[PDB]
Amino acid sequence: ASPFRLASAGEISEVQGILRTAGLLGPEKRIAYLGVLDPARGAGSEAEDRRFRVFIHDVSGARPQEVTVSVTNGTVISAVELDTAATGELPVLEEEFEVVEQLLATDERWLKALAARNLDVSKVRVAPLSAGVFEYAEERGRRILRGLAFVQDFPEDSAWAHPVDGLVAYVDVVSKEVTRVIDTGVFPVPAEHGNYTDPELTGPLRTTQKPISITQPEGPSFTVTGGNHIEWEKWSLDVGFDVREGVVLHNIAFRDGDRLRPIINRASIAEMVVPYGDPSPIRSWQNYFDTGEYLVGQYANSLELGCDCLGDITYLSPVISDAFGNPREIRNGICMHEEDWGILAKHSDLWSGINYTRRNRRMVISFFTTIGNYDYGFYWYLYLDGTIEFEAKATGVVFTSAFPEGGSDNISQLAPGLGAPFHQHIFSARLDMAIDGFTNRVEEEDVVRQTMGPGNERGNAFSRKRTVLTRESEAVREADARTGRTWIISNPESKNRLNEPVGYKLHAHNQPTLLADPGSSIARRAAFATKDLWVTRYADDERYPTGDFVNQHSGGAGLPSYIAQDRDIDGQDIVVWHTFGLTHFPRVEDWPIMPVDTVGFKLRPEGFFDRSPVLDVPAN
Amino acid sequence: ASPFRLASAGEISEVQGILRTAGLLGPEKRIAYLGVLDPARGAGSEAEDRRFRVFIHDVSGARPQEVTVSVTNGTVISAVELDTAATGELPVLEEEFEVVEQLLATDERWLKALAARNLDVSKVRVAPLSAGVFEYAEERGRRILRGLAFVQDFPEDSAWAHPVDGLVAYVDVVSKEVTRVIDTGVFPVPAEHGNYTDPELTGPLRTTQKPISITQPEGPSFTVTGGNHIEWEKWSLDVGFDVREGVVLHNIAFRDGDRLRPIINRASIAEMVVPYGDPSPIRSWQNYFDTGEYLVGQYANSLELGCDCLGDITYLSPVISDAFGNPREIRNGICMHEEDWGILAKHSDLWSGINYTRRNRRMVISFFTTIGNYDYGFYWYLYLDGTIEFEAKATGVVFTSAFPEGGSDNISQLAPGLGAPFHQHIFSARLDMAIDGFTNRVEEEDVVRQTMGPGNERGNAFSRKRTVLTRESEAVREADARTGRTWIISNPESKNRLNEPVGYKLHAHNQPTLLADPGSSIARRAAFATKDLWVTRYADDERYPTGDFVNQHSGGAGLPSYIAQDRDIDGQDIVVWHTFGLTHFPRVEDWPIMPVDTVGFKLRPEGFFDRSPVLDVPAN
Ligand SMILES: [Cu+2]
Ligand SMILES: [Cu+2]
Repeated sequence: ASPFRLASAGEISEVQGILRTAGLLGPEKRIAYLGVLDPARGAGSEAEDRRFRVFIHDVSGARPQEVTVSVTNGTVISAVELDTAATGELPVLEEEFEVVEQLLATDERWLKALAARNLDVSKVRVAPLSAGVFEYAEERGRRILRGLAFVQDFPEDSAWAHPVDGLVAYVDVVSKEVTRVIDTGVFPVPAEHGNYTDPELTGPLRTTQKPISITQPEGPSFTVTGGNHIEWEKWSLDVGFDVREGVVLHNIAFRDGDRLRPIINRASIAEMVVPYGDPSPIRSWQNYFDTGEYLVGQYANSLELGCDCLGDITYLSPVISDAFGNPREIRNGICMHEEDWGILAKHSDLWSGINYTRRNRRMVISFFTTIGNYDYGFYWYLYLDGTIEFEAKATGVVFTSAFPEGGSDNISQLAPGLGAPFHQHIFSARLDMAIDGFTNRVEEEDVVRQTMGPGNERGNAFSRKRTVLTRESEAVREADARTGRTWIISNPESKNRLNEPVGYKLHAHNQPTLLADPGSSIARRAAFATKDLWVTRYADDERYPTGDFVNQHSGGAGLPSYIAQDRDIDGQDIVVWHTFGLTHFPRVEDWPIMPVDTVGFKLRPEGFFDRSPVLDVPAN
Repeated sequence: ASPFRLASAGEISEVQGILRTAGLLGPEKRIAYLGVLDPARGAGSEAEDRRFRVFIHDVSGARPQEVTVSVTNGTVISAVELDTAATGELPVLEEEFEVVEQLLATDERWLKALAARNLDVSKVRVAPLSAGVFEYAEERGRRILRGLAFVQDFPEDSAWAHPVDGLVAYVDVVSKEVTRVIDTGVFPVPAEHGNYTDPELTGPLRTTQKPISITQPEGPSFTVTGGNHIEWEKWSLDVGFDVREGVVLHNIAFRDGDRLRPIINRASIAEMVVPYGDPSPIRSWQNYFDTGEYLVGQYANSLELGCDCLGDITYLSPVISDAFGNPREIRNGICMHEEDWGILAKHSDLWSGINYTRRNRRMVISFFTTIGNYDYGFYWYLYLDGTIEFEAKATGVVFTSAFPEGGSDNISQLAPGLGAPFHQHIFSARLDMAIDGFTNRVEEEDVVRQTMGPGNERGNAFSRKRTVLTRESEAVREADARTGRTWIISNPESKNRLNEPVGYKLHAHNQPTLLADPGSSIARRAAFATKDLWVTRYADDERYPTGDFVNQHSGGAGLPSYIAQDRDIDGQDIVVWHTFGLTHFPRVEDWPIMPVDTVGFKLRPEGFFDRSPVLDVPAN
C-alpha cells in the first residue's frame, strides 16, 4: 500500500532470505542494523520498491558489509565491504554487551583490582560502554567496549548506587580479549543503597493522590489508516519507526481548505550524544552516541496502558530485526493519543459584547527507550494551530562515580561518597523541510534595536532583520537568545494572500551546546553538537549528523563533511539539523532516581496560512 | 483566622464606611485602588490588625490621597495627600476611560478628522489608553488619556479590524477637555471584518473533535480550608487576590517529612508592560502598564466550567471595590485544580529486573484578565517534585494600525491594508524569597568551559561557577543563555545532609528584554524590563518594580530607585524580581483572533531536599 508503511515481520524475514540467498548472511554473520529506506524523491515514482539497508557484522573478524536489498525484487542492490578503521565500526551488538562482564570475571588483572577493594566478583556488574577514539593505536580496526564496575549487593539492588571508581577495563568483543585493565587507585565504594522501590527508603506511600480519569467516550479524534497513517484535525502524516532513530515522522502536512499542504517531509532525532565532563581517566572517554552507537529504537520499551500512556491510546508495535535477521516485535512501543491543551484562543470584547473562548488540543506520538542507566522519552506534538513540537524527556538513574574527598569541579555529590560526573544530553533533530513543497530556504531572524534620533525621536522603535542562508558554507549558525534569534524556513515560490512567502519559524530553547574543548575527540566526533543550527542541501546518503558509522569513528564524516560541498540552499530541497540539549550538574534531588527533565524545540507557522487556521474550531 | 484570608465583601463595605465617616469619601471622591495589606514581618502576630490601602482620586482636581485604614479598629491609620506631578498619577478609573469617546464625539477637530474619512461618528469606538510622559509640559499634574479610533460597523462587529490611522487625541479626563487632536494624514481604514464568530469567516465548524473528559471520581487531592488555604501533595500556600496584581500566592511551603519548609514568602506578577515599537507619532507613546496603570485584577474574567477550566475545578470568587467603595464579586474569577503531567520518573533496570514508572501532577492556580483588545491568562503551577512554575498565556485581538504603503520596519501586515505594530509583553515576577526562612542570598551560576591541557588532556572537562550577589549595586543581572546562566537562591544557614546550603534554581526562558533605546521614556519608566533579574533587600514599601503610582510618572521609580540604596543582600531578607516577556512581530496567523502564545519561568529545588521528594508517590 503506502510506501511509508511500517516494515512488517514478513519483509524482515524476506530481507534475511535475500541476504542468505546472496551468500551475505552465513552463520558467522550478524545484523548490526536493518531499516527500510524511504522512497526516492518522486511524486509516487516507478511503483513500489521497498528497499532495506543492512549493516552486516562478522563475528569471525572478517570485514563487515553495508548492503541495500530490494525486498520487492528479491535482489541485492549493493553490498560493500567496509574498512572500519577508516569509516567506522558498526553499531554495538546486544550480544557484545553481555561479553564484557563475563570476560572480565576471569581476567586476573580485574580480579586483582576487585580483590584490592574486597569486592565479590559475582556481585560486580559491569556497564559495557562505547569506546570512542583516543590514544590507543591497538584499537584501530577493532571492536572495543570499555567497562565500568558497579556493585550489586542482592538481586533487586540498584547497582548504580555503588560505583567502583579508579577502575576501568577495555575489552575486544570480537577476539574476546581484555586488552587493558586500568586501576588508578582504590576509592571507597559508596554504601548507601538507592532502592527507590524499598519501603525502607520510600517510607509509607502517599495515600493523598486521588484518581484523575481521562476518557474519550466516543473514541479518539484521529484515524489510523494503512497501519501508521494518521489523520487528526487537518493534520496528515505517517508514523515510521527505525531501529537507530526510533519514531520517525513522514509527510507532515496540513489540510488547508481543499489542499493538503506539506510542511515537513521527514522529522527524526538523527543523533543523540551524552558527553561526560569529568577529566578522570576512568571516565574521560565516556560519550554515549545513544542513537548512533547504541540505536535507541532497538531498546524501545513496551508501554503500559495506565501509567505510561494515560487516556484513550492507540498503539503501534513496530517490528525490527534481531541479530540473525529474524523479525522481533516491540509490543506497544509507540503511543498515540490526543490530549487537551488548555485555552486555544480567548477574547471578551466590550464593544461587541461577544465573549469567545476555544480550547486547544494536541496529537501526541511518543516512545520511551532505555540505555543502561538512563531512560528517554521522545515526544512529537501537533497542535490545532499548526504548531509542531518535539520534546525529549530524560529520566532514569544518573551515572555515578565516587565523590572525591576534597570535592570536585566536575562531579557533584548526591550522597555520602557518591558522585555524579557533569555531562550533557544533546540531540540533533533532522528536519527534511517541505514548506508547501521542496523549494525552501532558511532565513536567520534577529530582533533589531534602533537608536533614538531622527525618525525615532521617542526611542521606542524596534525592528527585525532576516538573512537568507544561500550556500551551505554560511549555514552553520549559533543561537543568540539576547536578540531573540530564530530561523524561518520558507518557500520563496509559494506566497500567502498578502504576497509573502509562506513560512514556519523555528523556536529553539537556546540551551548551551557542546562544552568540550574544540580540539577534543568528542568535539570532532560530535561536531554537530557544537552549533545550534545547520542547513544542508538534501542528499539520500546524508542521514545522520555523525555519519553512518559512529562507533569508534573519528571525525571526517557527518555534517562538517556535508557542509564543505557548499551547495545552493536558497530555494532548494533542504534539510535543517537542529542541535538542542540539557547540561546536567546532578542534584541530590536527582538521586536515587531522576525526575523527568525536558528539552525540545518547536516550529510555528509564519505567514503560512492566510489567517488563523483555527476559526472553524467548535465551542465544544 | 488566617491573616492571609481573602477580603470579604463586608470588609470592603467597612473600609467604605470608615472612609466616608472620616469625611474622605465625598461625592467627588473616587477609589482608584483598594487592597488589603499583607501582615508585616512578625514571627508571632497575636493581635491581628487587618488593614487596607486605598488610593483616593478627586474628580474636582483636588489633590488625591493615599489612605490606610484598619478594618479591625474601624480607624484611619494614615491619609497622605499626593503631589501627582512629583510622584505620579493614580490608576485610571473605568469612568475616565468612558468619557474619552463621548468627549471627542463633540469636538470639532475630531469630527473634522472623521468627516474627512467619511466615518460615522456613532460607529467610531475609541481605545482610551494611558498617556505616559512625553514632551507636553502642560500635562504635568494633569490626568490625560490618549485615544485611538477604531470603526465598529455594527454591534457584534470587531472594531479592531478597522483602525483609523493618522489620528490620535489627548484628553484631560478631569477637566474633560480635548487637549489636542493630531491628524497626520489619512490612511485607508482596513475594510475586511475580523468577525471570528461569523460563519462567513469561520466556514462550517469542525465536527471532527471527539470529547476528552477529565474527571475525578473521588474529587480533588487538594484541600481548601479557610476559604483560600491550599494543601496539595505536601505543598502548602494561601491564594490571595489583589485588584492591581491579580492572583497572589502567599507562604509557599513544602512539608518535608516533619517540617513545613518555606520556599517563597510571596509570589506575584508585580507589573506587566506592553511597549509598542512603531515610531509613528500616532502610536510612539503607546505603553500599557497593565498591572500598574490598568490594574489586572479589576478586569479578571468570570471563568466558565468546562470552557475555561476543564476537569474537577474549585473556584474562588474574589471581591474587589468599585469606584465608590461598594464590594463587587468576580464570580469564579479563580480556577484551582490538579492535572496529570505525564511521567514523573521511569527506569527499566536490566540488572535488578525492576521496571519503575511514576506519573507527575501539577496543582494549577489561575485567572484570566482582559485589557481592551488583549486577554491574558496567569497560571501558577506546583509540581510533585517541588518545582514551582509560572506561565503567562497571551491571547485576544492584536492591536492594529494601517499597514503603510511600501511596507514598514516596525509593523507587520495581517490582512489587506491592515497593520500590526511590533510590541513586547514583558512581565515582572516579584518573588519575596523565603528558602527555609528569610536568611537568603543569590548566586549567579554560569557553565564554565575548560581548555584542553594538564588536568584535562582529553579536553572533555566542563565545570560551573557561582558568584554571590552581595550588594544591590551588583544585583542587576542579565541573561546569558549561551553559558546556561541561572540564579540560585539559597539559605546559607540551612544546609542539607551533604552540608551544602539548601537552594532553588531559577530557570529563565532567556527571551529578549526591553528593546527601546536606553534614553527613551519607556526605558526610564519600565527600567525593570531592561534586565532579566533583580535582587533587592526586602522593604514593606517596595511592592512594584515600577513604583506605586505608575500612571504618567516621569521615570526612575520602582526598581532602579530601590537598587540605588545599595543594601546588603548576602544572607538577608531578599526579593527576586524576574523580568520575562514575549517580543511580538504579529503574524497573519494571529488575525482575526490570536492563538495563545506563552512565556514563563520556573524554579527547581537545588539541594533543597536530601534526596528525591517523590519517592513516596504510589504506583498508579
Ligand atoms: Cu543527565
Ligand atoms: Cu502581542
